[PDB]
Amino acid sequence: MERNKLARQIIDTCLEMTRLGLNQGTAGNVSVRYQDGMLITPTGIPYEKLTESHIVFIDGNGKHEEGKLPSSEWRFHMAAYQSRPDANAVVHNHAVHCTAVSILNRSIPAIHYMIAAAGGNSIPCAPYATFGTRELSEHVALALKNRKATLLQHHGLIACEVNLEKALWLAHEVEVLAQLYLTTLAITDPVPVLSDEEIAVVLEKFKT
Amino acid sequence: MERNKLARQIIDTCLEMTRLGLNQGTAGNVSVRYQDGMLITPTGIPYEKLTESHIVFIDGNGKHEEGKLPSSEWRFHMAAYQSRPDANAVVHNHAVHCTAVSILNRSIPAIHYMIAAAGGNSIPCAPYATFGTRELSEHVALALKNRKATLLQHHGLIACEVNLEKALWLAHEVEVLAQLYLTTLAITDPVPVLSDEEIAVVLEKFKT
Amino acid sequence: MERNKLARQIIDTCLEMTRLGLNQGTAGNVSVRYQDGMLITPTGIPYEKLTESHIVFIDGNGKHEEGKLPSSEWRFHMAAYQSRPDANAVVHNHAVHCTAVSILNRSIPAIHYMIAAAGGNSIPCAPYATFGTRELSEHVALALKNRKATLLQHHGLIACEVNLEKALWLAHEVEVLAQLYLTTLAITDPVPVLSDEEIAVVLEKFKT
Amino acid sequence: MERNKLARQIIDTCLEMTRLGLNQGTAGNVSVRYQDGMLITPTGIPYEKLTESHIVFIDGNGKHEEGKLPSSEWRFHMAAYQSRPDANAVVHNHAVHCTAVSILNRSIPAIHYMIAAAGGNSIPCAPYATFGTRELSEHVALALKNRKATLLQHHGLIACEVNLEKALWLAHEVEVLAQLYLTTLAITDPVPVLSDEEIAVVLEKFKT
Ligand SMILES: [Zn+2]
Ligand SMILES: [Zn+2]
Ligand SMILES: [Zn+2]
Ligand SMILES: [Zn+2]
Repeated sequence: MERNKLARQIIDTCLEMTRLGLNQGTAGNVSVRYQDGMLITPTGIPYEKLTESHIVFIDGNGKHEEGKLPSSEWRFHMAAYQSRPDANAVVHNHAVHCTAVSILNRSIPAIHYMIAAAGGNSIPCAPYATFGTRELSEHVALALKNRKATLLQHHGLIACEVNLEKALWLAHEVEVLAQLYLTTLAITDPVPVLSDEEIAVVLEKFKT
Repeated sequence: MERNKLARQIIDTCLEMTRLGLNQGTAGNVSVRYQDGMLITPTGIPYEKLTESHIVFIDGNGKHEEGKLPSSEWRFHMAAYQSRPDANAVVHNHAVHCTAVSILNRSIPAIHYMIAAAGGNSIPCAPYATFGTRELSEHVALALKNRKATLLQHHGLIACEVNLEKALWLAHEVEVLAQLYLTTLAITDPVPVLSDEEIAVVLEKFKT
Repeated sequence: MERNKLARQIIDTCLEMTRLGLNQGTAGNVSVRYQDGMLITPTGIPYEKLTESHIVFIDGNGKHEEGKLPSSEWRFHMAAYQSRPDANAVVHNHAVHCTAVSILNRSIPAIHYMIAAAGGNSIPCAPYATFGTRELSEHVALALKNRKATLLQHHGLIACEVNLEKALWLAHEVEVLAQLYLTTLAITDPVPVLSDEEIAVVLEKFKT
Repeated sequence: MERNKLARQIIDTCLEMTRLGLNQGTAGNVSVRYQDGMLITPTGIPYEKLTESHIVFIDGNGKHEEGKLPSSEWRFHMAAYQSRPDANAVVHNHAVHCTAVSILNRSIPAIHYMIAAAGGNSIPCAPYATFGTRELSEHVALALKNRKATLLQHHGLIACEVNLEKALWLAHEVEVLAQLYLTTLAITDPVPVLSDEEIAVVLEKFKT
C-alpha cells in the first residue's frame, strides 16, 4: 500500500469506467482514502494522458500538493470520507442513465433485488447545489448516511465502498438500475416494485 | 469431454456473455451437465480472474466440492437439469432488456418470427421469489416445461440448450426480442403480433 | 474477380456487420452477383467459423453446389437480383431498430435528408410472409422496384447496391434512420418530415 | 504546425469520432483553420482509407486544391471560421441523439450544468436548408454568434473550438446532453431545467 500502487489503481479505475460506458469525456473523478486525506485525480488532464505522478494528495485540512490542481469536485470526495468512516474509495461520474434519473429528481425505488447492494430499498437523489460548493458537500454527506450510492440532481452519481474494485462495481450496478427504471417508466408510471419485507429478506441474505 | 475442457468453455461463455453486453458486472452464472450433477461458476470471483480450477462440481444430491463456494443461484440450475432432461447447458444473466420486461411482469409475445427458437409462441415470465430459494426453483422448473428460456420477474433470464454455444445464442436472441418489445411498447400498446397459425408454420419450418 | 476474393469480402461483410451492431447472433446473410447466379453464405455455420470454401454457389435455376446448404433465406436474394438488374450485392440482417419499425408495419418517412440514399422519400415496409417462401420473395421484388432498401414486416431489412461496401453502408444508414424514427416517435406522433420538393432537391444534389 | 501534422490530427479526429459512436458511416467532416483558409476532409473516401495527402486545402476565396474534392459540406466550415474568429477547429457529424433532437426542431435547454460548455444556457437548433447551400451557411453563422455548438434541423450537429481535441470533446458532450434530453422527454414534457441565475453562476465558475 505505497502511494504509486494506489495511483495506478485510480488511473486503472478511470480507464475501466470509460470502457464500461459510465464515463463520457473529461467528466468523472476517482479518489482513495490515504494517510490523513486522500489521493484524487487532477483537474484538466484527460484520462488517457494520466500518469501516476499526476495524482494529487489532499490532506485532512484540504491543502493540496504543490504544483497540482485536484479535481474541481474534490470537496464532496472529502465529505464522503468524513461522513462514512468505512468508505475507502469514491467514484463519481455523469453516467447517462443515472443522470437522466437525477434530472427528474427521483429516487430509484426497488424495481430489482440488486437495489440492496447500496444498502437499503432505494438509491436516493440529493438536491441540486453548484458543483464544488460547501452546500453540495452537505447534501452528499446527508445522502450517504445510510446508503453507499446517491444520485445528484441535474448532475450525476457518487458511489463509495471499501476499495476501488467494489466502488466501480457498485457504480456500474446503479447505472443498470437507472437504465431499468427509465426504460420501464416510459411504458408504465409508477413502476412495479418489491415490498420492504422482500428487500429485508434480500439484505439479510446478502449479509450471509 | 474431460472436466477441464468443460471448465474452459464455461469461462469462455462468461467472457463472450460480457462482450455481447448481456452480462453487467458480477451478475450471471453458467453451468453444464456433468456426471451426476453439474459444473457451475463459483460465487464471489469476478469473471476475469476466473481460472479452470475455480469451477465448482455440485453432485446430484446438491453437495459441492470441498473449499469452493458455488454460485449463490445454483439451485435453479439444478432445477433446470431435472425439469428438462434434454438440457446440457444453462445460462443465467440479468441482461437489461429481458430484466426490464420482467419488471413489468409480462411475457414476450410473438412480435417476431424468431420467438420460436425458445420452443413456442412466447417467452414466459415466472413469478418472483427470493434468489436461491426452493420456491424460485419450482417456478423456473414449471416455466421451462415447454420452453427453453424464461424471464424471472424482477430479476433476469434463464436459457437452456444442448450445449453452451446454443445456450448463449438463445440467451442473446431473447435479449434482442426483449429490446424489440420494449422499444415498440413505448410507441404502441398492445404491440402487433403474429398469429398462432403463423408461429406453427415457423416451428415446423425450424424443425426442417 | 475470382471466386475466392468474392468469398473473402462476403465473410468480411458479415464480420463488419457484426462489429457495427447490425447483426445479432446467427441471423443475417450476404450474397454477391456471380456468373449466372450468386455466392451466398451457408446456413448453420456461425459467422466466426466461416471460411472461403463455406461460401455456396447457387446458379440461375436455383440449384446449389453439392454438399453445401445455402442460407435458409436465399430465395429473396435471388428475387432481388432479378428485380434489380443494377444490384450486385445484397445484405440482409435483423438489425434491432429496422426490425422494431417493421413490427409497427410502417414505412420510414423523410425525417432526415439521408433518406434519399435508398432512392426516394421513404424506406418502405413489405408485408409479412413466412421466411424462405415464394410469397415473401414476391413482396421483396415489388418493394425493391424503386428503392434499394426495404423493411420486412415482423422480420428485418434488405439492402442492395453495386458492391458489398455500398450495400453495408446503406444497410447501416437505414438502421440509423430507423433509430432516429423510433426515438422521435416515442416523443411525438407524427414525426416532422421534409416535404417532397425538398427530397427532390436532395436527390438531384446527390446525383451531382 | 506543419501541414502534415494537422492532417494527421484531422484523420485521428475522424477515427476517434467513429470510435466514440458519434460518426455512423460516411457522414461527418472535420476541418482546421490553416493559413488563409482551411484543411478539410475530402468527399467520397471512407474514413479508414484516409491518408494525410487526401486532406484538402481550401483558401479564403473558396478555391480548392487541384485534383481533390473537398467535403460536400465545406461551406458551413468556412462560415464558422468567418463568424467565430476564435474558432480553429470545426467538427460536424450526424450523431443519432443530436440529430433526433434536431428533427423535433428544439433547442436543448438547461437540463444539466454542463450545458455551459457551449457558452450559455442552451444548445440552439438552426433552421433547415439544403446541405451545401449558402442559405444553410447563413443560419449556421447566426447560430454560432454566441454559442460554440448548434444543432441543424433534420440534419445533425456542428461544434467549434480552439483545437480539435476540444472540438471533439464538446461534440461528445452535446451528444450526451441530447441523449439526456430525449430520455427524460419521453417520460415528462417539459423537462425540468436549471434557472438562468444558476447557469450564470456555473459560467463564472467555468471561467475560474
Ligand atoms: Zn460531477
Ligand atoms: Zn440472478
Ligand atoms: Zn431474415
Ligand atoms: Zn451533414
